[PDB]
Amino acid sequence: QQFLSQFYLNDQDVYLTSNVGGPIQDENSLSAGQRGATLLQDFIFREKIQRFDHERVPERAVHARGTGAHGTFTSYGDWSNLTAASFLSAEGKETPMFTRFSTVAGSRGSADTARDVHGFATRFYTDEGNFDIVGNNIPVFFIQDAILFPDLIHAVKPRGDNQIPQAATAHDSAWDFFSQQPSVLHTLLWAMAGHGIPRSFRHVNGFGVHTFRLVTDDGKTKLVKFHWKGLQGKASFVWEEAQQTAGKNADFMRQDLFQSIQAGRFPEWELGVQIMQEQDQLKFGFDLLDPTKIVPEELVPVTILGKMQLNRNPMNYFAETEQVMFQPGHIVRGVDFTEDPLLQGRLFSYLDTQLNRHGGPNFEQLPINRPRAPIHNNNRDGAGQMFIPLDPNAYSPNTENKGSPKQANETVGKGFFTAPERTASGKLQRTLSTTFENNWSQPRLFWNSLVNAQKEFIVDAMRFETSNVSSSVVRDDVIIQLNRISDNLATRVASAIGVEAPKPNSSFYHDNTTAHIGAFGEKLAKLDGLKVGLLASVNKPASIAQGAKLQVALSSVGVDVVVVAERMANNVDETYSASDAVQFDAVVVADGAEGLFGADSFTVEPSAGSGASTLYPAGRPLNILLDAFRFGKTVGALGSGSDALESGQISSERQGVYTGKNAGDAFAKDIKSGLSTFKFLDRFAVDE
Amino acid sequence: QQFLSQFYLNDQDVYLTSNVGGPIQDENSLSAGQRGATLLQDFIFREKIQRFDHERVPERAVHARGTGAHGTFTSYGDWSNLTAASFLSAEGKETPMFTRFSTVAGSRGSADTARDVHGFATRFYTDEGNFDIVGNNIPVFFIQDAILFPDLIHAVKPRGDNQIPQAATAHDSAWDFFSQQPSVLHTLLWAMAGHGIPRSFRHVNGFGVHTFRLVTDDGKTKLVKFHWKGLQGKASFVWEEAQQTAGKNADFMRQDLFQSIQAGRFPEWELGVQIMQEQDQLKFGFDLLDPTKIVPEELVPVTILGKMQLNRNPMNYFAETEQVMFQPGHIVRGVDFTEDPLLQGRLFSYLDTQLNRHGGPNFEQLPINRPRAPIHNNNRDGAGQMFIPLDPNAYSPNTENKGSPKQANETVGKGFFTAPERTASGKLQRTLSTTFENNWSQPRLFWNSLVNAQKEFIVDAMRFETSNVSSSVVRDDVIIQLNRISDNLATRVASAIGVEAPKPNSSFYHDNTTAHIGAFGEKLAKLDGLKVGLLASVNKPASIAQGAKLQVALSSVGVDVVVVAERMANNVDETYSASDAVQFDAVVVADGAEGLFGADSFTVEPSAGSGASTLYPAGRPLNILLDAFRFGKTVGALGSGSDALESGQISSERQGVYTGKNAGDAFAKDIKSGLSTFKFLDRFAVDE
Amino acid sequence: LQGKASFVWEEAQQTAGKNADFMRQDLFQSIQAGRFPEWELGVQIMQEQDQLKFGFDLLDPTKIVPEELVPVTILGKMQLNRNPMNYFAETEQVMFQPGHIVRGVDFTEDPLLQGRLFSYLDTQLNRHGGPNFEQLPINRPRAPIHNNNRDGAGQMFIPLDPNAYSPNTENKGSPKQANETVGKGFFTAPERTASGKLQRTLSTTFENNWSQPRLFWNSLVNAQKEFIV
Ligand code: HDD
Ligand code: HDD
Ligand SMILES: *[C@@H]1O[C@H](CO[C@@H]2O[C@H](CO)[C@@H](O)[C@H](O)[C@H]2NC(C)=O)[C@@H](O)[C@H](O)[C@H]1NC(C)=O
Ligand SMILES: *[C@@H]1O[C@H](CO)[C@@H](O)[C@H](O)[C@H]1NC(C)=O
Ligand SMILES: *[C@@H]1O[C@H](CO)[C@@H](O)[C@H](O)[C@H]1NC(C)=O
Ligand SMILES: *[C@@H]1O[C@H](CO)[C@@H](O)[C@H](O)[C@H]1NC(C)=O
Ligand SMILES: *[C@@H]1O[C@H](CO)[C@@H](O)[C@H](O)[C@H]1NC(C)=O
Ligand SMILES: *[C@@H]1O[C@H](CO)[C@@H](O)[C@H](O)[C@H]1NC(C)=O
Ligand SMILES: *[C@@H]1O[C@H](CO)[C@@H](O)[C@H](O)[C@H]1NC(C)=O
Ligand SMILES: [Ca+2]
Ligand SMILES: [Ca+2]
Ligand SMILES: [Ca+2]
Ligand SMILES: [Ca+2]
Ligand SMILES: [Ca+2]
Ligand SMILES: [Ca+2]
Ligand SMILES: [Ca+2]
Ligand SMILES: [O]
Ligand SMILES: [O]
Repeated sequence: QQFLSQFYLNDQDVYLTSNVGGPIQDENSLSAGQRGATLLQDFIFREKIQRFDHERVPERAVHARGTGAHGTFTSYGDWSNLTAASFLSAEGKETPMFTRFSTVAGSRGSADTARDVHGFATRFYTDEGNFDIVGNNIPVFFIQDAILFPDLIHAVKPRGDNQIPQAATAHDSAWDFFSQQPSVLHTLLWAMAGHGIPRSFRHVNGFGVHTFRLVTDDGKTKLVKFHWKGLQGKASFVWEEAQQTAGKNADFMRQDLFQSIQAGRFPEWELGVQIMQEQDQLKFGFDLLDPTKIVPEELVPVTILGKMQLNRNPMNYFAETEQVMFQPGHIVRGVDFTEDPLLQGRLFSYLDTQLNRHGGPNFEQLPINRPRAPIHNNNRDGAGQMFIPLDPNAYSPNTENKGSPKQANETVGKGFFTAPERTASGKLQRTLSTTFENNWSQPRLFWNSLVNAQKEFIVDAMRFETSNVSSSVVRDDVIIQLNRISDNLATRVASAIGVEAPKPNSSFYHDNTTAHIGAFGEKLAKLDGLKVGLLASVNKPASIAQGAKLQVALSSVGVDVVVVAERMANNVDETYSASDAVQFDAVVVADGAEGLFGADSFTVEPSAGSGASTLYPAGRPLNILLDAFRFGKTVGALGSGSDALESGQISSERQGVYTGKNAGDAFAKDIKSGLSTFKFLDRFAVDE
Repeated sequence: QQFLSQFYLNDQDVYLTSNVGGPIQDENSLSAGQRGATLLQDFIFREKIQRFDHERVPERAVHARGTGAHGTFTSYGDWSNLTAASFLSAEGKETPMFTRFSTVAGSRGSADTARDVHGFATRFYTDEGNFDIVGNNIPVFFIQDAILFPDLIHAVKPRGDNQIPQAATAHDSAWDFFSQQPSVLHTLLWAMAGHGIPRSFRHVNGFGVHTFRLVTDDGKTKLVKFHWKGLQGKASFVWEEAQQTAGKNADFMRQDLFQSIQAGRFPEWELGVQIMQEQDQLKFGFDLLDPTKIVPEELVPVTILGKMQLNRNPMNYFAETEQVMFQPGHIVRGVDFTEDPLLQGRLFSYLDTQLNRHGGPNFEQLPINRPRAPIHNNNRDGAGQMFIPLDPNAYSPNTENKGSPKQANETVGKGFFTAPERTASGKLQRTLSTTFENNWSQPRLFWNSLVNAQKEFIVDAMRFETSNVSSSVVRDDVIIQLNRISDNLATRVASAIGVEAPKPNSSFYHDNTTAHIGAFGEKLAKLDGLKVGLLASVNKPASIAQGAKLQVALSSVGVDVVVVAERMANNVDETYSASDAVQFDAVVVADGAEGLFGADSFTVEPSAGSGASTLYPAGRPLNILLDAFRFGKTVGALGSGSDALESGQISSERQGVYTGKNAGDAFAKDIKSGLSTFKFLDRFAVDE
Repeated sequence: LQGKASFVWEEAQQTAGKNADFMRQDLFQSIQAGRFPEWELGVQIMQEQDQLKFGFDLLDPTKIVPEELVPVTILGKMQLNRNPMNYFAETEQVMFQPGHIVRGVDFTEDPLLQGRLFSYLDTQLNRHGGPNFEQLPINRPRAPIHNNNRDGAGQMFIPLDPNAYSPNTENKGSPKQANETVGKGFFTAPERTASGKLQRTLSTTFENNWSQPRLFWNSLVNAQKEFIV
């Protein structure tokens, strides 16, 4: 924090000043008499309002909705026989980082829990330059050439005439594009499985997507896939829960991250690479240059390089998070590109687009973008030039500055260099590689590898989405494409949307799998930051007292208990009015609160004699319990709190429903078991 | 449409071209061989991606989230004895209009149904210049001096460190500001009543807020308040239903307006003025220069001037709606300003801020900002200069261009003029007028004038919001200020939030009222665009058939029937999966569908033997009915469909619950009666 | 078609002091007087196989092709005949690009040309302050525009197609792809190839920096040699 603290403005106990250090007041405009017109000579007014009028900058063209944190990387080894990268040069070597997570399609201010691909962008402030791995939470992307990006994004984003719908693929154009461009199918399945609706940014993995090169000082290369393996564990929602979260808390995932860091529950990921040889580009049966293809870990294991920990929130979101400007072109000696046509064109885009955002060329001079390494070059001027170059002779080769700055390359000065054995051959052409043409086998691989419930979640997502596609031509074209993945998938979706069941096409059908590829099916590794909503009553103080007791039994695993009651009495954390099932990973009815959960509570007429509360909507306590159950959450009840389960027609005989005598260790153990499972999949119907 | 049509690009059945008219292809980057690197000389790639990279412009600093429509104004009179404004010069005189509706705090992707003040910005493209009345759906504003705008907005918008929470006042800073700056209280009560959460942009009124001057050709003035009196009727949600809508359809109100216009259901408002004398500024017990004060209609009635109808959607949202740049400084001869310090400073802000949005000075040259009147002046150059001035001598006074362009003033050329009897007097000063100091009497007026349910809505909003305020000091400060409005209001709110019940402070208490000031309590004037969701089943074809029958009996009042079923069969409009109570103004169970509404349906275990549907979440049909009921909506059932009411513990004896033998006229009449009432207020508990 | 004419240095200096606008004024006045200056467009036509045969590299922008080796074939004539109405709007804002290319012309691997292509698209963002510089009157084409590019500050058009992507069915597959065989599309000369290791190097074919300067020097009348000295 040494570096960024030089730019901090501390406004504790100080007098107000203009931006040029003149002390001022700023609460009344200068007027001609008490009730007079405002004077033009009021510079205090105009400077204040001019700053205000110009606060905004263009949102990012994609990934506009996102959230950042500072952290650190630790290398596990001296990787010099693999890469010349300085940040990987020794066991225990540490490098600062900044990471931003995001959705893709929605604008600023859109819901965190929209269904989408998620950005997972990681900057290493290395001692040999900034290195960015600008990744996502899904290892494959929709399209195979960067020139198609505007097509994909215009189709996914809102209609051009009326700008509907926000942050959603559930409209004709998106599905038109997906069916017209079947390369999209692999990412589409990932996003419509649990990966499109994660519980938090701490409960996803990251991926660089593209094949990159690692290169040693002597020019030897390997091809790699970059991975960020999360140490908390994958966790995802079901769609109806993600929708409800969008309505109750648009900031749900950004808030989770912020709070977890404030609580000292620092999320971690291991940096890994699947290490391959130059000769492996086509040998696996798909092209390593094709960003729609994964390398299954059965074919190439993930070699772990080191660990990222996120551990400090920004001081000012705009200055740090909004203004961070990631680029795949932020590359360092020891890494190089490949001819993946999607990567190739990204390189252009991310340098250009910062001109839009920053409004000029000196965006690398913003504190969050600056390197932690010296800058010496002949670049000059531009709007917003914050440095003062001492060299008046800004050219090479010079004698007037004694030949400095000096050229750095592979042999001197630790320069960047292109892997020296890379070659080009062939006619200059605008063509789609024939090696890129199997759009369906890997989608099928993914589909085969999912637990039954998560197959169902894909079907139900596609049914929801395509039922909102007005065009019969598009609906039919979607089914025809899905059928090339799996006749089962296609048939199951078709039945909701008025499309004839398709005949099988066996061209790409196969039964191979890859392990643990879905969002569902594994227990969490860490329970840190999960929440238990304890539904209590101010009329039974002992019910509220159970919060602290339960908390003592859950603190050692980083789980918080939130006491919910009718009003803010002592030791109450939230009111029923302010609460919703989507706030809580588990919901527990406290002993003595059961009287709030009557089955008639949704519809009883709130006459003056009725006893109906004005402190919350009719039925709210029972709505929270029922929504928690239906969404698949851990549900519990203490003592006579179990009567509330009976009112809700929830049997403790069901999986993920727990009762206990009191809030001690025995019950906490069972709630921990529930939270580790995270979602109880037997509450979802599956096609037969 | 003739004017804007000159800028249309029709892309039906044509070849792709670059932006300089060279035919192109745009689907494959140019590569060095089939699997080669992308070439720099690929200008097609770069022009496409550069346009993409630079698509975004800064969102509006406030009112970022909004929706536009074209329309027309028709004057009802020759108003020349009141104002010289040309658009008001004759009975029948038509002027084109563009109107944008918005929230205030949220960024451009935030939910339509956030609770907020709403913008209501109307441009008249008059034959003597663009005239903009940049208003809101609430007649009073939070603050009394424009210099305070960054304070108000920084407090309401997300926290500076983490940018939480989106589009919400339910956080410490906002309530800190409201309690520290009690001028805020009038608008706060309006926004926490129904006016904060309207059903649609068609179901609100508009207000200019400030007092303005109307001025005749001979310099005579009146003071006025501008009104837009809606002809559909006020209609608003309850908080829980606004939240649910945010989660299910972030575009709900934008969609409503687009659809209503495409249906020919054109919304209308009458422009009106409260006409006052110069000598009335301090006569009524408050200052007409104070924008936190209404003029009750009992004191000065609204004189109706003419009518706005909105009747055409944009062709391209970005080009038209996103780029429209309103300004109160877009004033015409016949109107003038007052010394309201809020208005005074607005004039500076809206000219300045377009520089940010447009990135240069020529924003009035965008098609949507152009006038429909001649432009002739000596302004020159600037980035993005779209015109070519023929006069090379761009100064006055000139002889080299024969004294042209010629000065226009009161007596020649129909120039703008400041009302000539306006004066200034007094010492130059930065002070708050003593006439502005009663922050509490008018909030009490507003409070007194509400039906009991809407008082409860204000209480319940403030309890929800302030329960989210962490600071005890802030909570107490809020209660102190509320208590100066009404001890009842303050006491009712305090009891939810752990603040001691305040003792009365009666300085500003009174019993006066003003009529029909809330959002609740009157029947709707028109039912256009309201929706009845008919919950049917594909397994009972006759249930689906009731849709068309009911539709026939409701078409004449502009109400649509939407048939909901399990899957998209013939005559089904939506699936259950895709549906929610919040989509429908009334919900009706079709005869034959009752089997879907079992009371065990939320929690039944969906095993192979259970017959649980995979086509929708467990309990969805009953959830839609129960939500509709709890939210206050018209609910009904046809035939045996009434069994579903029983399952949901909904009695037909309750108000706004209707049973019918069949889908004929009698039942249609009951549904129209329910829609007219709109919300059944007896379903909400009230304090005692 | 007027003829080469030049100053001596001391005369050019004196002109800078007396009339900074001397050449701009000459052009403006000549056009106002109806004395329209003309140039003939010509090409030295060579074969693909001629890149190195002349003893210097055709990709090297420091080398001329002497007209003794390859004559100038005259294609047509330019006449300049109308001054701007507003200098800022027309002259200051004109934004030239070598990337403004049409079917029937293509690039070569001259490393100076290659990078120019990037620069002239980028730099207009600085000048115009946004992406829609081709919409300025002086930059607009006299030919239809139909594409899926959208938005950006200063968007002067209103696209009617709400489905701005390919491939689409929602707009019936339009705008349609144009290439060598359909729609008169631009196309890269199809026999061009690449070969070799990716590298940052100076071609050895570019290394004679002095023979052509000497050719030029030898070809001057004595006075003009003196003027160089
Ligand atoms: C050629 C266009 C293009 C293509 C094909 C991609 N992107 Fe992209 N992306 C951009 C063009 C772009 C951009 C327009 O340049 C953005 C918007 C803001 C920015 O700085 O770059 C960006 C932002 C952006 C961000 C947000 C960084 C942040 O948090 O500020 C992430 C995580 C990604 N992208 C990730 C990817 C992934 C993993 C891709 C495929 C493997 C991908 N993008 C393809
Ligand atoms: C001195 C600052 C200031 C103050 C006190 C206000 N405004 Fe404002 N307003 C702006 C500064 C501003 C702005 C920053 O200039 C905006 C942002 C975008 C724009 O064009 O103007 C704007 C936008 C804006 C819009 C959106 C117009 C559109 O749809 O594009 C509306 C409807 C209003 N304002 C309405 C009001 C009302 C009724 C006010 C009080 C009576 C008010 N504003 C006070
Ligand atoms: C409005 O404009 C006219 C401008 O008329 C000029 O006035 C001066 C003094 O009479 C005279 O020297 C010019 O020749 C006049 N005519 C023109 C075309 O310039 C003023 O005369 C009015 O007084 C102005 N003021 C008002 C209140 O309209
Ligand atoms: C690199 O390889 C050589 C030969 O295998 C070996 O001696 C050395 O230990 C390796 N270096 C590192 C840092 O592991
Ligand atoms: C690298 O640069 C050095 C120093 O400028 C230069 O002399 C050397 O020849 C270069 N080597 C390579 C690999 O180009
Ligand atoms: C699995 O993949 C291998 C790898 O190509 C392939 O040869 C084999 O046929 C596949 N087996 C199944 C069950 O699809
Ligand atoms: C305006 O006023 C005069 C006098 O009252 C009268 O002659 C005339 O009717 C009025 N004109 C209009 C436009 O109403
Ligand atoms: C209330 O209204 C009455 C009108 O009968 C008026 O005389 C009085 O001044 C008003 N009082 C307040 C406090 O607003
Ligand atoms: C040119 O495009 C046409 C029409 O899209 C396409 O069908 C044809 O195959 C293309 N030919 C070439 C040369 O790529
Ligand atoms: Ca290719
Ligand atoms: Ca159990
Ligand atoms: Ca004042
Ligand atoms: Ca619900
Ligand atoms: Ca009834
Ligand atoms: Ca700019
Ligand atoms: Ca070279
Ligand atoms: O992206
Ligand atoms: O505003």
